[PDB]
Amino acid sequence: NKIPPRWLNCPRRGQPVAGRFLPLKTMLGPRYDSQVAEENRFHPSMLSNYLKSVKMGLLVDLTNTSRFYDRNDIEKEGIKYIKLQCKGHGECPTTENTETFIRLCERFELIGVHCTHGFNRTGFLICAFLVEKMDWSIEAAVATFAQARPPGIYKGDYLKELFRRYGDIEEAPPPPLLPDWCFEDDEDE
Amino acid sequence: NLYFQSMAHNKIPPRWLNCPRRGQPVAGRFLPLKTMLGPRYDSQVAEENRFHPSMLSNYLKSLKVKMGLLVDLTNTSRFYDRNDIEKEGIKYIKLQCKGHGECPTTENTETFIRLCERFPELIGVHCTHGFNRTGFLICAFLVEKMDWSIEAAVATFAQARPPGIYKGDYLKELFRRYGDIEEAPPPPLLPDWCFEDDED
Amino acid sequence: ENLYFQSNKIPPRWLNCPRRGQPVAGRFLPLKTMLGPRYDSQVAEENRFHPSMLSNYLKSLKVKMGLLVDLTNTSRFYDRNDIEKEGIKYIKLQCKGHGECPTTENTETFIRLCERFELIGVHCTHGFNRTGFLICAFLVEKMDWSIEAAVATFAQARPPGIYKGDYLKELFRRYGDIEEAPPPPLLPDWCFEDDED
Amino acid sequence: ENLYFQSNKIPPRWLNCPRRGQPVAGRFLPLKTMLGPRYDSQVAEENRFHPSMLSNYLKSLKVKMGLLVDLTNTSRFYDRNDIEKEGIKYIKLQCKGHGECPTTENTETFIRLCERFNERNELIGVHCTHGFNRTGFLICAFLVEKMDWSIEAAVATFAQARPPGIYKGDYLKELFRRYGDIEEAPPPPLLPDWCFEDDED
Repeated sequence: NKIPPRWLNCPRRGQPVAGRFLPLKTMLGPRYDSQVAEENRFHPSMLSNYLKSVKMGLLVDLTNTSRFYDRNDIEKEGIKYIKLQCKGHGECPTTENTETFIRLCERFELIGVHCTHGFNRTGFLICAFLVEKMDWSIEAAVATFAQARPPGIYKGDYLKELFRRYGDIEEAPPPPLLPDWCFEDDEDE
Repeated sequence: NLYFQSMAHNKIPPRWLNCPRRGQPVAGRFLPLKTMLGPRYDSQVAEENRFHPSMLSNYLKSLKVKMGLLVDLTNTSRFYDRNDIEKEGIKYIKLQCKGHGECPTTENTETFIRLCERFPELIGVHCTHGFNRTGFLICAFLVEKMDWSIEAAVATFAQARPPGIYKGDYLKELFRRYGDIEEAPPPPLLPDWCFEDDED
Repeated sequence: ENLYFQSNKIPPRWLNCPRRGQPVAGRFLPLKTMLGPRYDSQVAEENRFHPSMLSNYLKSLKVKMGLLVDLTNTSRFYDRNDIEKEGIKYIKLQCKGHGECPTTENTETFIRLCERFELIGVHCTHGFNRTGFLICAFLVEKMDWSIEAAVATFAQARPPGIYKGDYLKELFRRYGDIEEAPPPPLLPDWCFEDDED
Repeated sequence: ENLYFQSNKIPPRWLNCPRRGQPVAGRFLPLKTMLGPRYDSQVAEENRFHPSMLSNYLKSLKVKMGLLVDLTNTSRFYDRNDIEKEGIKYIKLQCKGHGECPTTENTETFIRLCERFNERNELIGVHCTHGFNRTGFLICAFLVEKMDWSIEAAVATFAQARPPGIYKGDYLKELFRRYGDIEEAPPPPLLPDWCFEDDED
């Protein structure tokens, strides 16, 4: 019924990551048009235009709702749409979640990945794939995501966890400087 | 007063349902609380989670103590009818602080201190959840007006309203202003209701 | 001191070399050398990269380039004034030749220049190897990046990034452990030449 | 036309390119293009490879070259008469350009040319600019089509005689596609050190 906080000025998509993953924020369908100015719209139809301008074989939806946009409008472009709901309560995606994600992508064309804004859960799962499936260093993975989708993963505990699993936890980068659209404030209307 | 206008796109705030209603009176002077929500939101709030203005004034009558003033630090009038506070003889004042996640400014703090130093009667203070902006302003007052140490003020708020201020930048800023920035505590352990998650 | 206006051939492997990478860490813009209008009879319009193209992109992004560092050993490709007239400081930094990685002196010189500065442009002839190397040295030395992050960031911004294997090894030799150096990527398709053509 | 006597740079990646391979199967001698004395001001004495140098080696072996196949697209590098005056038949075979593998036409042409140097005759010399890719490709096609070698044996034999052999991956792939199984094609070897160029020189 109502649009997510920090979404309106959140950039729509990142660059393709290592020619395999396209990170993006959630699409919002026409049913939200009254709540979103023309210059701030991000309909599924927009995604398919950019792709048409490489084929995205799969879109992975990491959000916990199906109220943002109609999945059919992704599938009617021949894009397999899969939901992958991760552990909640602010937790890092689990060992199960990553195994599910990695096995999912293994069947592959670009792979689209989105959570609400396209940074934290999206970056985490992409970085896990790059390390586990492609033998990247976690340093290259995190940095590559940050370049493709600035500022990249910015949730400190997520960065910490990725280096605990795949590197030395002591080496995790500090949370990056945040862009103007990205801020935490419980009183912001 | 937005409380009496369309509720169509009026959802209750995130993390509010299981957020504790009120802390203990801090130094017998300030009562921190989360925002009240009026009867208009009852269709979205289970009976056991409700916190109407009437609930606060009922608690005050139990304490056998008058609240002289309620300082509302939120940026909206949609949550409850301010008159439900004012009709009880409590002065109601909105104090809108700097946004974009910033610490209350030197202006904000001066405004708060001058408002309160006019008020034995309690002063209520709430933001959305009653921890970060509420705690910051109460701590600044305890230090600037009552000559407390910032260590004492921060710990007192945390005892009265656990976990206290938990926003790390807000803790660091209070120690920058009023102590030694190196002695600032790290953010505290968070209770189950209190978590950050964009997908929840 | 400016051979652009006196009397050659365009550099080899340049025509289909990509013009520019994405801004690296919001600080550096790597590119291949520009070629001025004098070379237009040797370059089809869809392959031209005049200095004006760079400044048209800089106006497009609504971002100012403060400095352009030119790592080539000639002034014949474009008029440096074409850069300087846009308010962009121009400096040539000639690194050690004959295949050598840029020296510590070269990198120290590069870092000194950049400290003054807004994007910083960096080009060699093609904008991959010496360009990549110096950008990566800065990121590690001045911004305390890991070399892994630096090398990978440049590869994402300007794929495949540094593709000389010994440049990659040397950077790891200087800024990490030489054993952790990633292997050289495949030679880019735009490097391809038919030896009988 | 003979551009050797007209107007001018030496080919890139040539100075340190090895002059000649070992004879392949006692039948083919792969080499880089010769450069005539016209180019001596651009080539240090220690790097010179005049036609006369090829002749001196052939005498050193006490063996005759019946035929030299030139796969380059120019006559400017050396005077073909410097070959012919020695009793060696000279033939230009220009293959498809634009990075393409020698075609089915090219290979047929090469095979028919060479099968006369068993039939009416000795080594057959073969050169492109550097003597690895087109040179190797055609030699290997001949070995397979005419001498019934496996493509594995042909490609390995060429790599042994003229290391690292054919080093362009598409050429290797295409030979396995025609004459074996494409999935058995070896990956490209390392780019030879003599190919190294500093782009800022």
